[PDB]
Amino acid sequence: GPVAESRCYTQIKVVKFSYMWTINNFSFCREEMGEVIKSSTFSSGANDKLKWCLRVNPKGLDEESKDYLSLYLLLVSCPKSEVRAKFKFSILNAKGEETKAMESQRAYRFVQGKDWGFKKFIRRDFLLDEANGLLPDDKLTLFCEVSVVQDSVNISGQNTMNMVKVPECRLADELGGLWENSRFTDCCLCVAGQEFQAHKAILAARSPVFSAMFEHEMEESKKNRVEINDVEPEVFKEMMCFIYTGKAPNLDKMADDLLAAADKYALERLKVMCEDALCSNLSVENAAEILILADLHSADQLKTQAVDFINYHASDVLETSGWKSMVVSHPHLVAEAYRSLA
Amino acid sequence: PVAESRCYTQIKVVKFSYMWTINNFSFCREEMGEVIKSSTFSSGANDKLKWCLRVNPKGLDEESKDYLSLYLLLVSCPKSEVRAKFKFSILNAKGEETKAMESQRAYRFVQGKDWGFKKFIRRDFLLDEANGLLPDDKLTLFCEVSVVQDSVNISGQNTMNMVKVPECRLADELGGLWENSRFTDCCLCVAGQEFQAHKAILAARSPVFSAMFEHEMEESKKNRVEINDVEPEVFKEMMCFIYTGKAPNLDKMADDLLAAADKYALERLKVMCEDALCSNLSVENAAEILILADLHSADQLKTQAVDFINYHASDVLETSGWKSMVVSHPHLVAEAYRSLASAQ
Amino acid sequence: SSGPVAESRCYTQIKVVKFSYMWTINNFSFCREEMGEVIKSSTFSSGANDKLKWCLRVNPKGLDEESKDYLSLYLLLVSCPKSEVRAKFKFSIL
Amino acid sequence: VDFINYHASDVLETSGWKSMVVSHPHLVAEAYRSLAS
Repeated sequence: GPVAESRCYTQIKVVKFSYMWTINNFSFCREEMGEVIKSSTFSSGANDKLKWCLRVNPKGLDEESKDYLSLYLLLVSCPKSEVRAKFKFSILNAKGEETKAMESQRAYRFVQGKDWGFKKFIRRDFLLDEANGLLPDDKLTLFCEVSVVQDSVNISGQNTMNMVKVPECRLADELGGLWENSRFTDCCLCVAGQEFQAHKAILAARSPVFSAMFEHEMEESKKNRVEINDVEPEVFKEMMCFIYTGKAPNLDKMADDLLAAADKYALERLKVMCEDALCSNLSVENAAEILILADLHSADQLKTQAVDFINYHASDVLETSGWKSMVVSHPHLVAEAYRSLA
Repeated sequence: PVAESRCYTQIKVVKFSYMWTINNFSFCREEMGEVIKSSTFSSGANDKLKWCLRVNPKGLDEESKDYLSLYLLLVSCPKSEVRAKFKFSILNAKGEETKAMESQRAYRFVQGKDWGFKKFIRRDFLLDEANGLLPDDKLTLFCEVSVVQDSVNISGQNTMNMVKVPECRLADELGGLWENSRFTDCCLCVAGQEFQAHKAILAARSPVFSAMFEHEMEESKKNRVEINDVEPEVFKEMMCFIYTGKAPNLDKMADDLLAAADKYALERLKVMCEDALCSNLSVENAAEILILADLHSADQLKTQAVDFINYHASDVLETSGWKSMVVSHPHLVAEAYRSLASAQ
Repeated sequence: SSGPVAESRCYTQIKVVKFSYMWTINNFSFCREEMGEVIKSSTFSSGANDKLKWCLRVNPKGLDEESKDYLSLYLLLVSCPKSEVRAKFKFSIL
Repeated sequence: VDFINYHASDVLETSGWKSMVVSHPHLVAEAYRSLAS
């Protein structure tokens, strides 16, 4: 009989706030299918750093909602946690009365960026009728009543943890103190003539290839000077403030060469997040470039995801000149993708 | 009126475990529901969310008088819910799980809430020497948890693909300079014994050390310094915190590691040690913990110890520790009297 | 002169922060506080905001002669930042 | 002791209370016991 009970009486902590959104001249939106008009971010006040926003598509979506208005709640930001809220939508008529009130049957789970809403919230034709009084002076006033269930436990039998307020994992900030001040390094690198100073311990620790050049045949004769003459310095600076601080801010802007740098020195972890970054920038017009880069440098996750994307979207990739050039010059990449599609 | 998401959600499942042994189980002798709790264990990545395990040696009440109830209790979290799923098993002498017991669905946790299995196993059947579940009368239990986070596809074009980042092992790589010892630069010394360690990480992570290395030492004696104020069995833990960024063997030896940390201003280890002492508070030694927390300039520990003494002045007053703190350290007593006066 | 009802110009919308607190009186038959003597709880708070701090309060034998043989339970607001709360409450015995 | 229990708000600043803290601990402890309880 596998079961599990709590031994603590079920207690709940509900925070029930609301929000009133007014849209001026709603019938002037140019009302194109798939459009979105997001509200300004709102919060209860006791939110605990948690921001919502409604979202209206004045024309519906796909097929069944073409003559409907869809209203979705959206959790814009939250401190990396799941939120369990109970939302209600309604429209205030000219007489200040809730008319189209329909709630959410149970509490629905929200996480940052996830939007819960009701498709076909209201018939657009009925909404625009002037006999209903729903648009006084063509002004749509939406009303939302959120209810953030939290399911806390609060008992008198001691507070155990009480107030901890422990510091967050700031192990990057201290590491980031060895680089700008540069704090008396030991060995000198070189990126195509320019001069940079950097250590040996962290490099050897986080990149085995660095350890194999530095320990083998150089520590006796050429210990001070090595020339890394194959990468541009503008991305080497990002590479060795990733090796040091453990995060790369300016990665998604220039992720094309960070993959090359990471795979050259076999930093597998840096290779995988960079592959993730490239995979998120996939498009039909450049899926060939991402796949070729993922094949030349022996990537696997990016290769698999690019092959799957091209398999799904072979309808229009075939027309692009990049695909024809790679097909004419390097046949063997086409054969495994063809085999996968088989 | 059924809401729909119109988005793609990744069902992320973070999994971890913590093997745990209780010493001399057959002689614990805590009956009628008296709990025997463990020491808090984190979930590897994200140490701001600490778990724990709980046991009742004899199942309370008449219905479970013969079994051994088992429970998993969350201790701290950043005011949010977790959705763990847990499995309990016993490792025999060979280390193979025998009495596996499964949870059929993900359970929802919050700070202080404890889910687990009542009537987990019969103690008499487990005490049977034929089964061999007690080598050296030890009781080893393995707890396997699986936290479900359910992130939503990283907002971007298309929807997403699968397999996210594999939780980069930054901490261990930083640590990897100590056990293998990986060609250091300067030589320490702990009461004659020889240790090897770097300078960059020390200066980065401990301001008192940073002020030590540059002023008057880097010119003449840069290689060698002799440290004659701490014992090596805890020096190993400080110098597996500075490198690996976490202290496993913390709740056992938190008494002198606080003194060492406050001497060299290691704030983060100081606060975790303060949490460890605060969770080990008892009436028989609150005076000693308060004396250590004032001498070594702890703040949170003085506040929590004074509050604990305010609640439990019924029996703390009888303890010899209270007489010692009254005779030897008056101004802490005066500060406690102001804490009570502010509360009263 | 005159003075009818004052308008608000805004729609009426309210917040409700509903939490709970479970309080256990161990060995309640041995507490033995006589007539008119209180037993105050430990300070508790909501969680949304800790500005407001509450604490229950029992008189094991009811105060005043009307409540001679009754349990009198009260909710008390220990500390607030110089402002007036409008809380609702309900007690019950498990 | 009762007077100090009611009026511990301002006695703490006075030099006399500090004199008892440095010189007579057990009186401070007894006052604490009375205010507790």
